[PDB]
Amino acid sequence: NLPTAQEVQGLMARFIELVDVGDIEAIVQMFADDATVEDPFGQPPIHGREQIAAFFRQGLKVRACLTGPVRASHNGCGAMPFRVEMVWNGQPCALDVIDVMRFDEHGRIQTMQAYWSEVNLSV
Amino acid sequence: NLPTAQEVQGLMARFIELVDVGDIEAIVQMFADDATVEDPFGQPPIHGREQIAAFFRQGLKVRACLTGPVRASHNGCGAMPFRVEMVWNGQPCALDVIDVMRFDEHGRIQTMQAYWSEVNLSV
Repeated sequence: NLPTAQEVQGLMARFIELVDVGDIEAIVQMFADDATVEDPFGQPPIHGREQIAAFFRQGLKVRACLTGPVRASHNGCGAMPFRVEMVWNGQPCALDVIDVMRFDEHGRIQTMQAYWSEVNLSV
Repeated sequence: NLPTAQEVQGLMARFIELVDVGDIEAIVQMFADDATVEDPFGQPPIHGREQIAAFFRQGLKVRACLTGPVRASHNGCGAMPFRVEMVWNGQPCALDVIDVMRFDEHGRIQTMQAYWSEVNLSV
């Protein structure tokens, strides 16, 4: 059902766990079939599991960690701060991101928005 | 004008500075005249400077600090993690919050949403 504030915290922490190990099929499954993703926010969205799997395969030697608590509301929404560590062309970098997610009545991510730009990059 | 990613970081850091010292008139002025505020997200919004000043006077022995970098996009949007330390009825508490703000073409906060619930409270 529409996750409770407590459930949202758990689902969102799980999300970073999956991105960290790189289990693309498990990540993809966390999304609704017609979910949209806006990463980075400001860019046109990607819609549906096909495009989202492609999106995550493309991006995912990467590690991600929650750098603060997941902030959850009572209406199926949550926001969380985290860092991603990569190695861009031999050169290793870090990106500080904040994800805002809206879940559906099935506990699946209906919409996801990532806030970041080059100002949060450290390469 | 529509702030650049760099300007958004600066405006948002400024916001926490103002909340920390408790300068209500300066905070109020950071908002557009007809801005809406949703704090906590999930609650009906408050609209316009009058209601927002009332809102901030009501809430503001409080200290606030950025607990991570401000994530900014190129379309006048930003999100930031921070903590507020109060003392609720003699008993001192802390709230971890994430604010998402949209600015207008004047560099003023057009809309503000705060993500938090009792799961982020530590009293």
